[PDB]
Amino acid sequence: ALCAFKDPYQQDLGIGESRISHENGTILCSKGSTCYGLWEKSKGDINLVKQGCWSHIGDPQECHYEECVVTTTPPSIQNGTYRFCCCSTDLCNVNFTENF
Repeated sequence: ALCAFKDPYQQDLGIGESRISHENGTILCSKGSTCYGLWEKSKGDINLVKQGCWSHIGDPQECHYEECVVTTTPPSIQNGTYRFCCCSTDLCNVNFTENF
């Protein structure tokens, strides 16, 4: 999938650089690779932390949510500040939807 991309530490070594548009904020993951997004929230300031490629076909924990949904499961159920989701379709990780 094509995924939303954010990683402030990527530019140093250039990991995945040929697949990233820094201008448009995307990363082309392989076909069969899913996306993730991670946000942190406080009062109620929602900050985007990272976005990018998550799991690939055959990996131990495949993601089969089409949309980026946050459930009452870790990390949120341990610390209410994180919002993590993974999702399988193109650009699905642009934003998150709480499903509590």
